[PDB]
Amino acid sequence: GEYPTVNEIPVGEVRLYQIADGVWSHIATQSFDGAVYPSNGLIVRDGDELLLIDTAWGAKNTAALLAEIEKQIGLPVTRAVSTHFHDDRVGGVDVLRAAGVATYASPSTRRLAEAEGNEIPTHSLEGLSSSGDAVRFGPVELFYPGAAHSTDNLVVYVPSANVLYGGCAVHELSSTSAGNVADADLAEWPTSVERIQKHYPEAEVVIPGHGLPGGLDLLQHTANVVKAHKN
Ligand SMILES: C[C@H](c1ccc[nH]c1=O)c1cccc2c(-c3ccc(CS(C)(=O)=O)c(F)c3)c(C(=O)O)[nH]c12
Ligand SMILES: [Zn+2]
Ligand SMILES: [Zn+2]
Repeated sequence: GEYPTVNEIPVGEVRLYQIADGVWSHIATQSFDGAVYPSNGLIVRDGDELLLIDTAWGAKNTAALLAEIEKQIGLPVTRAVSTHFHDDRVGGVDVLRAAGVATYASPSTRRLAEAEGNEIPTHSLEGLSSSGDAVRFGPVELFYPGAAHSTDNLVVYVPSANVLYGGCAVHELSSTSAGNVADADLAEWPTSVERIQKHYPEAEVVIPGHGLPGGLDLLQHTANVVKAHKN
């Protein structure tokens, strides 16, 4: 019994998984174009409050996420950051905002969500527009590694726990293919992974946007699957 997998989660429920003291991932499943996929997000203790990273991919899933957090953890989710503009990151922002959660994303993510017709986080995160940029946000550091899975993708580091949340710029070890690359920059993705590797060499856990956490090997693995895809 370990990390919850796609066939173990019916669409509509949410699981929480303890990563480190004060750090959990959240896992839910959603259908898209006629197939079912898991996806991850993060929850980080922020004093006596919680910071949420990414929705649970859908309105119902995200309402279930809030209910699961309340049951299991019982501290208020005050703020959320979405790490890029796709529905597995922002779908559910309307639920969060109606629940009083202040929602944030980079201006790039906000513009791309608006243009695509996805739900739009409220507040812009400045200081992240150039590759290599980093800012603090509560108990995490936000890092813009460059264009990869999407042009706006952000990664999240929890310094107290050495947890690197790569989001969809990072793939799980069991992958051989590169996921949904419709909005990817395949020319820049390897360079962006190299920036992550250089910036977070002490990460002890690496969490992908979809699938199982592991160690630092997920970074080079991601560069390899991107190469396999390109060719
Ligand atoms: C919502 C989002 C999306 C919407 C619109 C444009 N673009 C998008 O991405 C989306 C919808 C449906 C599927 C995905 C996968 C994905 C697919 C396959 C695998 C297994 S694998 C690594 O073995 O290929 C995976 F891990 C993730 C990913 C990802 O790659 O982030 N995003 C997905
Ligand atoms: Zn995506
Ligand atoms: Zn994704």
